[PDB]
Amino acid sequence: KPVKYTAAKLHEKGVLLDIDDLQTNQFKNVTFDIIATEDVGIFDVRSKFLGVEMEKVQLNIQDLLQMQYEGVAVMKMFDKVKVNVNLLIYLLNK
Repeated sequence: KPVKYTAAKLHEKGVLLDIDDLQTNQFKNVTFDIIATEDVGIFDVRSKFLGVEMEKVQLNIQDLLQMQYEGVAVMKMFDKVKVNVNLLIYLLNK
């Protein structure tokens, strides 16, 4: 089943840098569900707010590794959600 993380936990870990327009003390109210897809190497990440799904993104491990090799440290995984590439790779793969 999905693995779930709050934005607060990801922020503590360094995976998450910030969420635009959301006060930091409200990060507990955002959760990210990480789901393996049928294609091994593609991950389905869902962004929830107060349990409501707001956005969904598919991430390809080869693309993330390419970013890493090219020195891209951070990325907007969702329109308002900034994440660290290296730590995201580890989160998806640990």
